[PDB]
Amino acid sequence: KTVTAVELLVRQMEAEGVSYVFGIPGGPLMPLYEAIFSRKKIQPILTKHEEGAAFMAEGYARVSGKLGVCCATTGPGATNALTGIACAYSDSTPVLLLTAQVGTAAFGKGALQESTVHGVDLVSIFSPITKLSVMIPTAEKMGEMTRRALRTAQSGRPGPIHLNIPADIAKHPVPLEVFPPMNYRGGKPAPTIMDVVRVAELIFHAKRPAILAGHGIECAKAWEELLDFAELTGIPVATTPKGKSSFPENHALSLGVFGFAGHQKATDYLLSGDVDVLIVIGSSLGDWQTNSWDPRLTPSVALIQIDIDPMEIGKNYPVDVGINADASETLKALILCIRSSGKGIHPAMVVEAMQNRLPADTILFVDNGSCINWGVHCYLAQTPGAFQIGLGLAAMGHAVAAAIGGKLAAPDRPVVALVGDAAFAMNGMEIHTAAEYKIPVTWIVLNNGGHGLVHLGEQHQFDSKFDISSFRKSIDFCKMAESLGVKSYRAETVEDFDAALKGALAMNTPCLIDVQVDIDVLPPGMKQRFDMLNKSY
Amino acid sequence: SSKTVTAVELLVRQMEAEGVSYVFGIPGGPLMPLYEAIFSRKKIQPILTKHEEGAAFMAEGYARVSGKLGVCCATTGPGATNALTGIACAYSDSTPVLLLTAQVGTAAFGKGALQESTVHGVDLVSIFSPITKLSVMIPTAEKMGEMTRRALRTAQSGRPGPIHLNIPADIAKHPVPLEVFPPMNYRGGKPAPTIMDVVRVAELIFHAKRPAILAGHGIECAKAWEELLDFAELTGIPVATTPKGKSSFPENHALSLGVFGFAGHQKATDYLLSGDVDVLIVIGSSLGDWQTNSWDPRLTPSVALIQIDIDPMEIGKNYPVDVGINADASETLKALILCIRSSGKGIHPAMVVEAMQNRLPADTILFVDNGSCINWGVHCYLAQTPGAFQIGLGLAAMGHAVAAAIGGKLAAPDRPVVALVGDAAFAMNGMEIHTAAEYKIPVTWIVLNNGGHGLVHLGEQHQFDSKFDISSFRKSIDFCKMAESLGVKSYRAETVEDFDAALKGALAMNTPCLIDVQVDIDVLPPGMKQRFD
Ligand SMILES: Nc1ncnc2c1ncn2[C@@H]1O[C@H](COP(=O)(O)OP(=O)(O)O)[C@@H](O)[C@H]1O
Ligand SMILES: Nc1ncnc2c1ncn2[C@@H]1O[C@H](COP(=O)(O)OP(=O)(O)O)[C@@H](O)[C@H]1O
Ligand SMILES: Cc1ncc(C[n+]2csc(CCOP(=O)(O)OP(=O)(O)O)c2C)c(N)n1
Ligand SMILES: Cc1ncc(C[n+]2csc(CCOP(=O)(O)OP(=O)(O)O)c2C)c(N)n1
Ligand SMILES: O=C(O)C(=O)Cc1ccc(O)cc1
Ligand SMILES: O=C(O)C(=O)Cc1ccc(O)cc1
Ligand SMILES: [Mg+2]
Ligand SMILES: [Mg+2]
Repeated sequence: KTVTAVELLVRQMEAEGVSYVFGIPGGPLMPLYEAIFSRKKIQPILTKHEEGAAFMAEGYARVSGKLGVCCATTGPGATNALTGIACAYSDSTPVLLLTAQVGTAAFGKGALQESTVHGVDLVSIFSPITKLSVMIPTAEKMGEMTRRALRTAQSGRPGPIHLNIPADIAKHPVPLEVFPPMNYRGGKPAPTIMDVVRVAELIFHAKRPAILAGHGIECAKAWEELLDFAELTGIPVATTPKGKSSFPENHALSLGVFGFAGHQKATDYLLSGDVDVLIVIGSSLGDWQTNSWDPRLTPSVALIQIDIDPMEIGKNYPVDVGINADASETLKALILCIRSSGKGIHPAMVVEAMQNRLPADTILFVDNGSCINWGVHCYLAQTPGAFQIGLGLAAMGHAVAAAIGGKLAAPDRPVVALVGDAAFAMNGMEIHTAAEYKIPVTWIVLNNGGHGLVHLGEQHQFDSKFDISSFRKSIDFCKMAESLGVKSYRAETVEDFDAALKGALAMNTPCLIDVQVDIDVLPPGMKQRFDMLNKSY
Repeated sequence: SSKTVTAVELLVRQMEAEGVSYVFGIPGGPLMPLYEAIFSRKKIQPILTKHEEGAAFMAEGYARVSGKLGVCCATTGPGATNALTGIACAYSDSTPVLLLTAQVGTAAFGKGALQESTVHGVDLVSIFSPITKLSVMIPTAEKMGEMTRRALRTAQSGRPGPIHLNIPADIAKHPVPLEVFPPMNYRGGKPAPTIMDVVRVAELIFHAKRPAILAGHGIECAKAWEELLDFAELTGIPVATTPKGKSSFPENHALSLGVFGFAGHQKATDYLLSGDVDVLIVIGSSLGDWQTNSWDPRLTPSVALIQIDIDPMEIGKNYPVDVGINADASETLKALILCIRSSGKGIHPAMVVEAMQNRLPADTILFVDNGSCINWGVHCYLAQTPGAFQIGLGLAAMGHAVAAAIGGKLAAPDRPVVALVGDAAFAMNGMEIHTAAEYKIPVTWIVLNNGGHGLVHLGEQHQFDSKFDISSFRKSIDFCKMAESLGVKSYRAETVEDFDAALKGALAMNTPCLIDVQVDIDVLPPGMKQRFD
């Protein structure tokens, strides 16, 4: 039994549990769509921009805990996706990007949108921000290369893949051989028994232990192991900003967010100098995770760092126990050992009204801009994985589009995106996509008529000497939503906002809420933060 | 002991000496010192766009219309990666565009800096290396001047192309000696043909029984329009253009064969593929797919193929040459003229284009996006004015013209600028019309609204027997309401009378305007039928 190479690719994605392929067609890509529509299993989602498709696949992957897939044509289709894939790379999200390539017979002749070394070399452009970027050389190799891509994306530190597919091989016949995922990728690494024993001993004798949980908790699906571990030991848990929702913030052991826009309670605990044993789980300990590598984060007695990526361990802080292992496998081992032992509207008011009306199981997507500060600082995240923020690359527009992918991954749950107006101008056209497929997402646009953080930067770092941040005329997002077939509310009082949010939650359609916001409002942690840029200059 | 300026102010001053007038982009923390220097100097004006891709497109459109360097800027990480498609288009169209990007401070390298853009994070220099002539990080403030001059010389020498300069945020404000140079001091002139090649070409022309010229986009790059015209008139040799080279030759001229290749004209096809052309002169064309009807062997002439190109790597690539001239097209045409003289010897889209032809002033610059608008514009619009037809066909990126048109208007503020674009392309970059509203840049967008991806829809019918639809929107976008949302006046046109009145209204306005034209998605555009094969 034979199938086209591209159908084999689609069938192998089927066995990984892939449900959607986000993208925009093109001539050389049409065999992929022909295969998808023939199989009636994976559903294609047409987006407005391939960057939006990459964002959506990234949002789908993070919420589903599965592989996200997007596709793009030769040349400018693929290059349009790059920012989204770079975000996936920075956030360790498994996203597979399928791109088309011209036929082999046209290499080096000036083919339309030629995407080889002789034209626009997509394989090379994507190499720095993917775990693997490769062109399928022959139809016979489609199988091996697809399994390689799927194994690479989801093994070790997860990350995106770029697979480039020449249009002439795509429909060549190949043996129909699909494998279950267990047969072509391996399991997760665990800690050694001696490392488990040594950590348990450090915990038993510690007089002021603490946990810093990062985004690796989501990557590892380690939420309930982390919660059980903390309750079993009494150890309080802080999270990184991106790590928000790894631990329930209404829990008695929750310190809140440590770092940028974080909570005084976490800062006091971890920088006091009193913590003797600090356990870092799944954080790369970059700038915003550490208040620019504050030396006071160093504990008194031992720093324990657990990471699946051995290159992150001991990078910025010397470690006393450095565990290279999956976070959930490490926490399980620790639990077992310890147990068997026996031993306009102010944005803060906006967030507050959201907290009072949003169901507990709401998945909140937050963009990049002042909404980082307001969401990270002012929103209480009780549900595991329910706070979705892209802080690895912090690309404007990420949350605007990724929330659509998130809703497709969790159709039973409310999905809300908190975004700025300039971010919405970058990728807000995608709400037309939500309208087209009736994907109920609510966008809350903090409409401050320009680039808030930039505006505040001009005031605090540049003496208000110039303005490259304020629009001379704010965008009317309700009219824009109307033009794209999405219901809208304008909110200028918190009462109007609450009525809009309550209408939007009930409606079963996409909806947009245009919130009037003062561009001069100083968001939490921003004041304390400008100095790093000043220090940099 | 001489006066010093910040490294970033040196960069601005050196750009001033190249005649740069605008910098298109979006600010970011690490990029702020560049904006401080620009506003300090009060000469180059910054243009805040909606998306960094829009900034790269506008720089490309500005460069192509001005004949000068276009400049855009983006912050670390995702600001820069958002510009990439526009820079890739400049690379494919041989357009000199300088992209300035920020980098984190060097003290943070390898530590997980915010939007870290090094080998340890998102490696901008590597990402951009394939689609720039030069991609480089300024290592030290002291190197700012040499690296900036190197970028400007690289962008505008040989075959023009884009440049990526990455600037660490700490370097940007370090003092450097105030050393600025005129462009002639750090880049050279253009290459000319040898006397022997000129004489051989003149001889081949004198003896040819059916000569022909195929003029490509290199004519615009070389600013060679008058020399081409005078050469054609002196010799009586008819001129076809490539699709992208459209407007390199006046199409109302008795010697014009029109466009050869994709969406081209039968008169050109008959003339060049008949088999009777004995001497073919190719000037500034890469002879890619659409330029040659997929490398049709019949294009080969009977007696001699003469190819003139500034890039030696293009000569003889797809067709064997008899005279391969590595030189600038303008210097080559001037030498040939001198030698020969001294010798002594909904609405149907065709009705939309027709109505445009009947109303656009003669000096209008027409930007055409990528989609079925390619076929309608290349085939049905008669371009009489040198360089007034702007289509990005090197990469043919959807949305290119939507944003590029704004750059073109800043480059030619006294001429009418009109963009012919599809609805899906406008969904991709149409937010930039807000930039035109903010800066009061009068461009007219003509959106061919057929409710989805027309070319893809036609490919489904003609190549996949209509087995699936991944092209038709369930609901059309309302571009009048969208334009209104962005503060741009708009018209909806369902009859050619509505369209004519709307175009007349847009032209008189002198503010930006959008015309939302109802178009049938089933219409087969010219030359598409002969394609899909
Ligand atoms: N399954 C896993 N188990 C443990 N650590 C992981 C796992 N998956 C990813 N990681 C690690 O988690 C870290 C996440 O870092 P990052 O995305 O910067 O988040 P944060 O902002 O919370 O530091 C990376 O060091 C990565 O190696
Ligand atoms: N000043 C110049 N003189 C001659 N040729 C040039 C000049 N500038 C660029 N070129 C050449 O013109 C060609 C343009 O090719 P391309 O952009 O593919 O347009 P077309 O679609 O008309 O072939 C390239 O071969 C390039 O080397
Ligand atoms: C693609 C991209 N370009 C630029 C930046 C730099 N940047 C960070 S915040 C900001 C302003 C965001 O404005 P808006 O979305 O309106 O948010 P606000 O700060 O006004 O709430 C910019 C440009 C970025 N993060 N991503
Ligand atoms: C960025 C990008 N993505 C995809 C393509 C492939 N492509 C070529 S034409 C086309 C459809 C264009 O639709 P629209 O702008 O509405 O024009 P129409 O064909 O309907 O007139 C697409 C997707 C492209 N050229 N550029
Ligand atoms: O954090 C960043 O890099 C931003 O993009 C926001 C910003 C912009 C300008 C400033 O002067 C300070 C901060
Ligand atoms: O020309 C291209 O490559 C396109 O992207 C438009 C297109 C899309 C699908 C087809 O089946 C044929 C043409
Ligand atoms: Mg804003
Ligand atoms: Mg269309």
